[PDB]
Amino acid sequence: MVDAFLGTWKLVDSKNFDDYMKSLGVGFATRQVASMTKPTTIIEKNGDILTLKTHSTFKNTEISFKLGVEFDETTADDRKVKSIVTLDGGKLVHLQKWDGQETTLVRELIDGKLILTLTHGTAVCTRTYEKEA
Ligand SMILES: CCCCCCCC/C=C\CCCCCCCC(=O)O
Repeated sequence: MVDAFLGTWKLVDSKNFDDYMKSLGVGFATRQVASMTKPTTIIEKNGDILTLKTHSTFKNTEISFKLGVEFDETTADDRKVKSIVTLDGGKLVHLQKWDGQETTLVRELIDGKLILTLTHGTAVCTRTYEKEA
């Protein structure tokens, strides 16, 4: 189930993240810095409680959740959202809802890489992470 996602991952490719940030209303100065930032994502579990840390030189976040159980979240860009993370088609699917808006953060493993697809509005961003050697 979730075990192949666990570990420490580093960003190695980003496509359309600016589109995604712009769609969310992120200001230009934050987008500028974010476009040059390479986060480390750490995914850990304790039982069915997962913890997902995103660390960087700019912003840091951490969430803990039970798979399939809604949780409150405050995102890196300061949105207060209602979230749920599940496993779907082998993908770790994180849905955020706020003010009637939806975004998904979908993680999948392809050839050992973790591919994070971020969708909001029409914007679709694909970011690739590799396991810390
Ligand atoms: C915590 C570091 C996140 C990446 C740099 C800061 C981005 C700030 C602006 C928009 C946040 C959008 C929602 C979170 C995107 C996470 C991307 C990722 O995990 O690679």
